[PDB]
Amino acid sequence: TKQAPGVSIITAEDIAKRPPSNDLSQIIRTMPGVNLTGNSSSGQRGNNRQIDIRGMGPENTLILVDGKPVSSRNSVRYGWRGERDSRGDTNWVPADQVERIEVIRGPAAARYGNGAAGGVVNIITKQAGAETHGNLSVYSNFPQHKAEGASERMSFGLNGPLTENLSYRVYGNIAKTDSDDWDINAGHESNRTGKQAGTLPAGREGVRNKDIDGLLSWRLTPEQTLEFEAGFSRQGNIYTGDTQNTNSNNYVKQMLGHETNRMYRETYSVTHRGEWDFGSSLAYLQYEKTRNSRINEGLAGGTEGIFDPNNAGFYTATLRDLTAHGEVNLPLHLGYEQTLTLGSEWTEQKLDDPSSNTQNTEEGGSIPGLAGKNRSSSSSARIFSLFAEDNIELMPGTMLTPGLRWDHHDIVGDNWSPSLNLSHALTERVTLKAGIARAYKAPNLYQLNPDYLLYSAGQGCYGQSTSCYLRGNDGLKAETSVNKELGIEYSHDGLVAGLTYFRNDYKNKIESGLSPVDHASGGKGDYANAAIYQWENVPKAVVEGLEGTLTLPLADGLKWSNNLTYMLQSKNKETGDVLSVTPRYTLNSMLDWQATDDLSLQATVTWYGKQKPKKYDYHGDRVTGSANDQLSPYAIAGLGGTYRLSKNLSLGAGVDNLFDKRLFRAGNAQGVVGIDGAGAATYNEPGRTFYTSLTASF
Ligand SMILES: O=C(N[C@H]1COC(=O)[C@@H](NC(=O)c2cccc(O)c2O)COC(=O)[C@@H](NC(=O)c2cccc(O)c2O)COC1=O)c1cccc(O)c1O
Ligand SMILES: [Fe+3]
Repeated sequence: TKQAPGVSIITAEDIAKRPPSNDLSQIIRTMPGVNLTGNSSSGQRGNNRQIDIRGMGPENTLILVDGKPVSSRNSVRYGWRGERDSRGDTNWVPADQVERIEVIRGPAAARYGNGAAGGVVNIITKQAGAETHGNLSVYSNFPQHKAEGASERMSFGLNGPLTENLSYRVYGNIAKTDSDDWDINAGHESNRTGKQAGTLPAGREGVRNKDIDGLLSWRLTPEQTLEFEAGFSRQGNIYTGDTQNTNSNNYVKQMLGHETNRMYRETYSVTHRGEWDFGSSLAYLQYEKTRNSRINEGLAGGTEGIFDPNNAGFYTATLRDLTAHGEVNLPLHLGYEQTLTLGSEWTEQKLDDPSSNTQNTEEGGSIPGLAGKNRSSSSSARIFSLFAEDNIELMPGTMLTPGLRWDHHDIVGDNWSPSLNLSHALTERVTLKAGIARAYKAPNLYQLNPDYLLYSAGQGCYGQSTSCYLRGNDGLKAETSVNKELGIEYSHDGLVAGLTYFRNDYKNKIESGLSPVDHASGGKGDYANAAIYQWENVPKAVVEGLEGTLTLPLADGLKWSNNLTYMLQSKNKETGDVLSVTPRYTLNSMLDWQATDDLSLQATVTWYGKQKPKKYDYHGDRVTGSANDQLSPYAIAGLGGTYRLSKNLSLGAGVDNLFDKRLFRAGNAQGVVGIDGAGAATYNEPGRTFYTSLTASF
């Protein structure tokens, strides 16, 4: 099946029948347990939603490509409210060159370590065969409303041998998603008066992609395989007015329709793969270098995350990420039949950010231990990791899998992430799964850095209206989560029915602090001697919910599939406010008709449950008026087909959002001075959209 308890596979065939515009988040998000959310509840950068597993937020969703981490979003400033001006890390690999996507949720994911507390998404690429194969894929959509940005996508692939013991695979992608019109939210915006009269919450950012990958596989012996690959990708945006607080100035307007951020992502990887009688061996070296070039933004209050007109022009943040991994796999014949895996991991994150550490102390007064100008640009962390998995068969059908992961973070210290996963054949048709693990989150290099300094004159300060600083804190503990899950699945002759309960107990969630630790000295007028908050560890939080799947073969030619997410609870146990904003539930429903040998037809519906905003503003006080707005449940329906013209040529065509259900970003969730809040109404849902596709392959 494509759905076991805790796990989902998306195949190449699935990608082709529900083609994504551009980014894979579109299809990844239809798996059980998966939402498309921001990281916290501000609604800041709310059209920049990313993959969330079990409401643990997208910082706790680890993206791999062929088992190798993507860290590129770690190059974008992490803001006061736990959001980056980032589109996330699911748009580096082009849809049509993906063989399959693996989603691993909760206790089964903890064994991957740092940032898998929600889960792992592993995007797997198509590889060389015994012969040469290749493809040319093109997709083009056509929105009903011209405001909304159309998408165009062209990707090739080409793989095969060179010698009897040398293989290669290459691909390249060129794609563009046009931005929404600067004015798409006009007449839908929250009430904006005084200085902020005229301001707009923005529609979806556009992006231009250029992806090129080369791989050489070398199997110099029957038992021994050696892979070298390099990756070059480039995303440039099309700016449509997006700003942290939905405030505007003249620089912002100058940049409507222009590239204001570019990400270059370069990966080189060496991978050796061993298979001999004693068992299996795998080790890799990845060097990921990300250049995040964007227009300077301010770091104070309502100037946080708007283009700074006094310091016009681009800066470039640089992320050098180094990953090396070793594992072996030992069949053991013992008093119980089992398979043992032993592994080290080593990672280094260097971050050079020439912008984020430039907030100065002239207004709020100076901060003992923090230089007011020319602070370091530099951050780094090394994690060393050892782990073993023991995959024990107690009696045929049953598996017990205990694993220990230990990590040395060179700042935060030692972490112990133990795990245990049971699966039980009760019947040849019914399987019970239970799992309890403690997953791991190392603080990000922004949270961790005492040189990283934000300021507010009050409006953003917890439990007061006075000026305050927020400061990085190298004293922070790692976030840990005891991810529990209990689940049952019936499977027999493509009849699949399964339901999982999950509870993640969340300890030391890192977040802008609630109490001043200190007070600065000096500065100007009423703002002088500002309060100092740090990034704190929140003692306790909880997420809880249900994952369901049901697959019925109506007839031979015809398959009815459903995936269900239901979010029971999401609670910061300190403040009692929500962690994420998700829909209460999500049901994805596909009907797949194999109408002919050659013609396949697809109907889909997605139902989103109610969405409620945060109860408390940045002060910790209760929000009022349009800050309380909720989004009603709504559904999006679609038809598509694929008509195979030959072994060499297939055509696709369809319609997303048949009944043109549309939603509009009204702004951020809470009121500020002159900008009423928009509650849960923080993103744009696109309208009816026709799409066509063509795939030629040998
Ligand atoms: O969303 C926030 N602002 C809005 C709304 O804020 C306002 O409209 C005013 N604002 C306050 O009255 C305020 C009264 C008491 C305390 C304030 O902080 C006020 O801002 C004026 O500030 C501004 O116009 C700008 N602002 C600064 O230049 C600033 C410079 C340095 C330091 C600042 O604090 C600044 O605001 C932009 O502010 C905005 O657009 C916002 C969020 C998070 C934290 C904030 O502080 C925000 O203000
Ligand atoms: Fe302010």
